[PDB]
Amino acid sequence: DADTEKRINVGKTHLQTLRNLETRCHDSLQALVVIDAGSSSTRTNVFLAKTRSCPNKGRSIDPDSIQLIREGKRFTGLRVVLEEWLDTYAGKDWESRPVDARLLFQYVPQMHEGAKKLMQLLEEDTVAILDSQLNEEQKVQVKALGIPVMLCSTAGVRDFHEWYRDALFVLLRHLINNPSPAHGYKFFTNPFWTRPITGAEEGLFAFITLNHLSRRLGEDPARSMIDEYGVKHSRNDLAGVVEVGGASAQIVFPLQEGTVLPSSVRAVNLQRERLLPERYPSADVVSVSFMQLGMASSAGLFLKELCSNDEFLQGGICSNPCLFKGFQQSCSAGEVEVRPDGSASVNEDVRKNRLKPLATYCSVHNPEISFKVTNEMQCRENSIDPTKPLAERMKIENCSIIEGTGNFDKCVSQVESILVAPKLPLPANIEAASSGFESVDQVFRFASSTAPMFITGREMLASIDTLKDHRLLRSDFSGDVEELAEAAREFCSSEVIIRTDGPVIQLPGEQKLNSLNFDLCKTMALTVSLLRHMAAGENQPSFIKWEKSIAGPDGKPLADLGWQVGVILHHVLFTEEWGRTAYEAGYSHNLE
Amino acid sequence: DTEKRINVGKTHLQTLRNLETRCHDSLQALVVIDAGSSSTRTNVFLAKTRSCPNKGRSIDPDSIQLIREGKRFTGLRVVLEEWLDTYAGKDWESRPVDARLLFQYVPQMHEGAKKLMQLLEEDTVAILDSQLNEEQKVQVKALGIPVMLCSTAGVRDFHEWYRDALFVLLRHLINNPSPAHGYKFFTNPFWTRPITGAEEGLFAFITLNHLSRRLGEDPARSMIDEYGVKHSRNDLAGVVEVGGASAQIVFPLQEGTVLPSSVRAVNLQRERLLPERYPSADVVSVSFMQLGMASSAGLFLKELCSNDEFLQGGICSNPCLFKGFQQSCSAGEVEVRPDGSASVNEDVRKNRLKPLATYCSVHNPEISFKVTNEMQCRENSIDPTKPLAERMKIENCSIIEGTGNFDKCVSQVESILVAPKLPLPANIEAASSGFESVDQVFRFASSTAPMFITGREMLASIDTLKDHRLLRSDFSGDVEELAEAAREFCSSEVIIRTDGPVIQLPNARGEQKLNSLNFDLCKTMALTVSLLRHMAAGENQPSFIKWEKSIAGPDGKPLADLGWQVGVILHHVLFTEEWGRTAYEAGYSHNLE
Ligand SMILES: Nc1ncnc2c1ncn2[C@@H]1O[C@H](COP(=O)(O)OP(=O)(O)NP(=O)(O)O)[C@@H](O)[C@H]1O
Ligand SMILES: [Mg+2]
Ligand SMILES: [Mg+2]
Repeated sequence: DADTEKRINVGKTHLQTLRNLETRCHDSLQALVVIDAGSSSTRTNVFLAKTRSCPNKGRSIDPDSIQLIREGKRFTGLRVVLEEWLDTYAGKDWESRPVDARLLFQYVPQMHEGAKKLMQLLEEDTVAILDSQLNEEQKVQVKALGIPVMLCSTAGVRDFHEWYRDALFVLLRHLINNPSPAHGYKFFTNPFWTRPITGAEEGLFAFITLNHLSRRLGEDPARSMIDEYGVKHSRNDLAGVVEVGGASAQIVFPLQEGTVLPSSVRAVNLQRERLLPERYPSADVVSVSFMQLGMASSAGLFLKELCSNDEFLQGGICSNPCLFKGFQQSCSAGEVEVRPDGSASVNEDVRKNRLKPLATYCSVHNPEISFKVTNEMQCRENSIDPTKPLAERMKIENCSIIEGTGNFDKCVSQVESILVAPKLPLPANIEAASSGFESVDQVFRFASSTAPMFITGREMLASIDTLKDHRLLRSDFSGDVEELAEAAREFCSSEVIIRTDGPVIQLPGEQKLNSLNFDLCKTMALTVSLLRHMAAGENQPSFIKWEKSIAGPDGKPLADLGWQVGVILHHVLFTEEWGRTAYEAGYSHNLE
Repeated sequence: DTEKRINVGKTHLQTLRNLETRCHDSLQALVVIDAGSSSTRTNVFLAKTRSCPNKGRSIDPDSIQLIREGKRFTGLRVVLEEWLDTYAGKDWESRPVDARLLFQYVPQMHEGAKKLMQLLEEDTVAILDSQLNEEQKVQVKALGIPVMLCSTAGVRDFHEWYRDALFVLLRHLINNPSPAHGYKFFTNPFWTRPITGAEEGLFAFITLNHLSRRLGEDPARSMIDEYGVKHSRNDLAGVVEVGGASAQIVFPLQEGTVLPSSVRAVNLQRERLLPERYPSADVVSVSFMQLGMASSAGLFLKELCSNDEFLQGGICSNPCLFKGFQQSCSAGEVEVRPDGSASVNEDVRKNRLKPLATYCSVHNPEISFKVTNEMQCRENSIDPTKPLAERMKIENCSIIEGTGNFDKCVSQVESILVAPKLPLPANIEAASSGFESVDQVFRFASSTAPMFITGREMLASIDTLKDHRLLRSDFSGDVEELAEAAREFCSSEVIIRTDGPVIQLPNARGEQKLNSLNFDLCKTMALTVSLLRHMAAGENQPSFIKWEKSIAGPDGKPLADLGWQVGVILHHVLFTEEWGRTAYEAGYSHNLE
């Protein structure tokens, strides 16, 4: 009788288990792809998120479950793809000749083949990442749901003349929407996901990534709070970001208490401008991006302006204060390779020349110069003559060899007058000027916040880490200007000794000289000048932090800092709109 | 010095910037008109509305509080019966009446309903004027007053089209109030409508769980499991409500309690009673006609005094009436006079067997075409062929004498009201949910959910025994503890003293004055025993049985009274988008020319 009544409950549980399955929510794994089509390269970023489907509630993504599985190989940039197409279909050296844009329309199928070659590489790489990281059970869930692809171009093609860029984006979307059926991964896109993103957007998404990963941004009671007047506020202060890329630099910070700004200065409300949903806590954010401020673009422009000044150029010898004592290189903006024998190899290839994007923009044949006098004077003040041919524009006139003086104070003074606070704004910065900021100094002058700042960038971090490693800066570094300027002054004024082990930076410790650290003093001066303006502003940040990636709750980092996670959250957090485009329409939309 | 001076102006802008960005709270009045069996009364409520930028206006469910239940005016049944008395001729209950011919008397029905609506409107305004201050009056008048008039057991069994036609007229009368008072009353066919017995019970369940803080969508009252399903932190409690003409038995089904195919349970979310954001529950809701205080009192006297075991030589021996108590043999209203005598009102309107005898007529299509309903009437001693007066008359009976036997009273309440052979008349709704009678409820469906008893006399049955120290101060709801206490109380003698009739308890326990409310309380005491007997017989037994009048709020003061009133408000207000469209977007402005 005991085992008879026991069997009855087993069958009762059997129905209850089945009844629970049909009423509860079911979690499935989904892959998300963000293709960073930057200045330096075009690379894939494979993410994984947990989807939850509930009866009568549809399917949604858990924002906290969003984690990067791998950032793919660095393939050819969109600028190179478009420039190669113009080299073969508009003739070689089109930069110095007047080109009829109307005639290029007959070469659209040929642009499709150029883009196809790059897209096939990115597709092959994405599949290789998914196949290596996902198990058979995970692969089935990933393949069934479809893979939303978001290809966003940044500073690389931001300044690109005529139609070309926008026409390429129409072709890029068709290539994503038509993937290889062999792999099984259902990649799909739309003009809302795959599109060129603005400098403000690039900065705003980078802000969303930082606050999401650091658990400062959220709509739950753990990260937010509803006051007695029904307004949602975040429990922790929202942090701002400074991202220094290859071609552009972004300065992003939220305004505390809604500080009164001038009419010319334009701040962006995250809810009002549809960046974050209404359920999220509101914030008015200042987001500005500066062209010719990124690692490579600033490096080329600085050499052009410094070696054009009579104070630094004497008898074909340009004295650079941002380069170490004893360092010698050719007078060009071309990529510098520090060879094992101490010598500096300067590649004079047009594609590899750091001035190239600026000299291509600064052309009398580009409608932004021929019709707009303001843009012509912006080029001419930075020594680029738009009338002159491409080679003559990139060439540092009456200069043969660049010698390193190692004076840090003189380097700060020059980074300030050229890059940070110039007379006229740096070329291709109409977006920044329309926000009310002609230059970096104007940012903290007109808009200031008591919100903590996060400095992001390979060289930005390297500048601080190098000084920390040699015991020039404390392990705990709040972001003191004088403390940094004293440490860098002692480091930049150190002799280069060519020894057996190669070129060594001799300090009263020692570090080897390479292609990444040879000009780090320009970035050290940039950090000093940047922190000087932050300390000059009416409102000062609570703390300044230098970070590569944010550590997750388990200890391991969830994702890397940048606009990647921000662009995902910009789409996924709008529950109804995401469900209609990613799940209702889906990959099935592409079917014939 | 000037730093503090510029800060005043900076604060001046911040204060103004906060006002536009923040939410603003305004007071709104809500009206629920209980158009029950016994009477038609207004219930004035007050709620806090919150308007937020881009979020519209919503009501805080927890802010809903009863300010006053108004005067008890004429029931909808009386209004319609008076109209038939004058427009279909007197004694229409015993004659065949052509319903088609009554359509020419619709404007005349409007005047009859207007008279009642003007009284209810005047009373509602009198409550609002006495409780609200000038600042409160402005907010209340500006937002408009949603009115929800719902009919129950009174017109639930009403024959032909008349009831539904009255409701079309009632809504027009609400939508057109006196502009002099300033209160903007408005209604719609979704708010003002006859509510079903299951709905009446379901709303009473929603009221109980809301006030006792068992039902909520917030983390304080609810919890989300690892599979995204919202469960309530505390067990949802069931309710037993005993009105004038009907009794409701409501309880939620705990766990995977498998029910038969014939038995119909209602899921609150699926049947659009509560929003999806609220925790789900499968609820058994059943209402029984002829079980309410007034209707059950009449039916019991008819069935008991028709049985040869209780009727001898014109003297009906009632076990539910005290020893020495004497009254005339009729279901009419009993008034206990100061000289110990029982005055029985022989007026047709005041007779408690009238609604049952009016339904049990061969001229009513529910009897003439449906043989099943005729046999339901005949088994309860009502002959549908006989005239109205002959139906209400207890044949071959002159005087009702009180025997005071509690065990015999329980046995009779059981066979007549609780578990009869055929279902009690006008109970098609109950039978369609799978319950022909009260005994069948706990036999087919049982729950481990705590039960709450509601009804003036149901509470009085417990309180009287508690007062005489027959029942403990702390009473969990033990069946045999109650039966022992009531048996000693019901066996009590009635002594006609200089002060009046007194209930003399045996073994010199105590004494209390006999009145028109407690003379037949032993029938209700037996009803409570029989009801608890079936609850204890069921597969699943409630955790505790509680007897409550009203639920005490967080401040200690009670927010509102128990019943279907708060439940019907929450049924509409909790659907944020739908409520905002009907109450605020359309509003009283919809009524404008
Ligand atoms: N003023 C009163 N307040 C409360 N109960 C009363 C009052 N007057 C009479 N009663 C008693 O309570 C019963 C009516 O209760 P009530 O709550 O008004 O239900 P109802 O609306 O008339 N019936 P129903 O149509 O089924 O909803 C009467 O039969 C009396 O026993
Ligand atoms: Mg970038
Ligand atoms: Mg009622």
